Amino acid sequence: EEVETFAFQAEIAQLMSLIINTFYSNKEIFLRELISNASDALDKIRYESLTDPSKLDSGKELKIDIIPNPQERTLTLVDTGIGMTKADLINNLGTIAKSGTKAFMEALQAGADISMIGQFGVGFYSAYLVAEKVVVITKHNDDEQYAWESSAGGSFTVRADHGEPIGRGTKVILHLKEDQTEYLEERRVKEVVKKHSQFIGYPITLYLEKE
Ligand SMILES: Nc1nc2sc(CNC3CCN(C[C@@](O)(Cn4cncn4)c4ccc(F)cc4F)CC3)cc2n(-c2ccc3c(c2)N(c2ccccc2)CCO3)c1=O
Ligand SMILES: [Cl-]
Ligand SMILES: [Cl-]
Repeated sequence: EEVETFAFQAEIAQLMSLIINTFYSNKEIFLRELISNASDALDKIRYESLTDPSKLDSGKELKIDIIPNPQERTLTLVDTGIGMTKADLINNLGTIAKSGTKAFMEALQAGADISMIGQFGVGFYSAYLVAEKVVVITKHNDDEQYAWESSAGGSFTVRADHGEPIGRGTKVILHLKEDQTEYLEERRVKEVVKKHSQFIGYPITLYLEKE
């Protein structure tokens, strides 16, 4: 329905710019970071479901799917985790992300590298190592389905999403940069998952292209 546009916190915009502009070849770390976030979301619904089993009425299966689409030049990471509320998307996550962004930037000035971003809690933004645009479809039990989108440049949008219901969880859609299409290829995604995400406690299914 109505699209609302918001500015990132200045610190978050600055982090995104650093991610986009810094020469840094080891871009594959984005996948570990997004998988980690998906795992954390799954952990949360699992834990909440032990005191309120009805929280799984929106979907019992706790899983991560990684879906390449070469025709659309997208890599999608779908989880059936807890999902994000409207307040999470617009304000609350970025509020928390300020402190870790500051710590990370400081660590970079003192000699850390970009692969340490997850040690600071702000690994989502590493998506911009490979994506020109990120679309996030999300649904929490206590809210409606939303679509968040950002092509960086200091702004993001949020709108009620009337597309296909996802039930519960989050779908991170990476619109890949032209030179980052290796991350649509079978061997490559498998190699990266095996290297950095081997012990995640939820089934990770790596889909193949149909063509
Ligand atoms: N696949 C996912 N499923 C989920 S479902 C959910 C709610 N569930 C909560 C999530 C955070 N959990 C951890 C934590 O509270 C830890 N913490 C507390 N104090 C300091 N750190 C936290 C909060 C803010 C934050 F930036 C990182 C964090 F790790 C608590 C449960 C968040 C979430 N995320 C996620 C994780 C991360 C993020 C963002 C999103 N951000 C984002 C925002 C808008 C649009 C796109 C992405 C930006 C910052 O990063 C997923 O990708
Ligand atoms: Cl923000
Ligand atoms: Cl819930």
